[PDB]
Amino acid sequence: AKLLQILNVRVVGSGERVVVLSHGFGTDQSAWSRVLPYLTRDHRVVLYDLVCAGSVNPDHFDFRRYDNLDAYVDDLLAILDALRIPRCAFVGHSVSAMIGILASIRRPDLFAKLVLIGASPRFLNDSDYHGGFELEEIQQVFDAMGANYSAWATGYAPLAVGADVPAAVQEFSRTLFNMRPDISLHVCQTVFKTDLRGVLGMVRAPCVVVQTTRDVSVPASVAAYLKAHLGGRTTVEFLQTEGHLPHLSAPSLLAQVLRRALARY
Repeated sequence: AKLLQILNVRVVGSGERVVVLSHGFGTDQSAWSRVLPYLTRDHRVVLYDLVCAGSVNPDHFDFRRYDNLDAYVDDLLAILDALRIPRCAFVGHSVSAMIGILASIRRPDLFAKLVLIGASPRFLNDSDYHGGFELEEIQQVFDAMGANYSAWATGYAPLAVGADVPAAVQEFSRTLFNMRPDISLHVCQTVFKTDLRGVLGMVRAPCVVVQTTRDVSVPASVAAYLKAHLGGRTTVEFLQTEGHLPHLSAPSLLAQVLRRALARY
C-alpha cells in the first residue's frame, strides 16, 4: 500500500495480459519511456522504481535490509499483491533480471513469462565459468566508485550504452548521477556477491534472454549459459545493436522482441 507511493508505482494501458517493467542499475522507470508506447494498447503495464533509484527518497534505503536481492524481490511481490495481480509477464534489466529469476522461483504462480535484458546469473569468473570479471578488477571498481563517484559515472555511462548514441549516454548519465553514491556502491557490491547458478533450474516460467552484439558487463557466453540452465522453455533473442541498455539506445528494435515475446503467455 504505502509501497505503491514510495516506489512510484504506475499502471498504464489496459488489457488482460499484464506486463511488469523493472529497471536496472543506474536508471529508474523512465528508462522504459521509449518502449512503453509499443505495449500500452495491448497490455496493462506496471512500472515502478527500485528502492535504490535516485527518483526514490534515498532515506528509504535500509542498507541492512537490502544486503541481498531477496529484499528487492519482497518489494516486487508486495507491489503485485497490493495491485491484486494474479499473473503477469516480467521484463527485467540488469539487477532486475536477477530479481525476476528469484521472484519467479518464489512465486511460480505469478510469473507466466520472463524477458531478461542485460542478464547474468553471476558476474565474477569461477573455476569453470566465465562471468566477465575478476576479483581484483571489481575491487578497483568499488574503490573508484568511492574515491570519485562522478568521474566513475562519467566513464561508465558511455561504456554501458556501448553504441555511440549521445542522447542515450546523456539520459543514462542523468539517472546515474542521480543515484546516491553510497547506495550505488552498495547495490554494485550486492550484485557482485550474488550467484544464481545453483537456482536457475528452479525457474518454471518460459524465458526470453535478450542478447546484444556486445555488453561490457555480460559476455556472449552468458546468454548461452542461461539458455542451457534456466529451468523453463528458454530462447535467446539477438538484437543487432551494441550495448547493455537497448531500451535506451535501440528502443524500436527492443520493442519488436517485446511485442513478439508478450504475444501469448
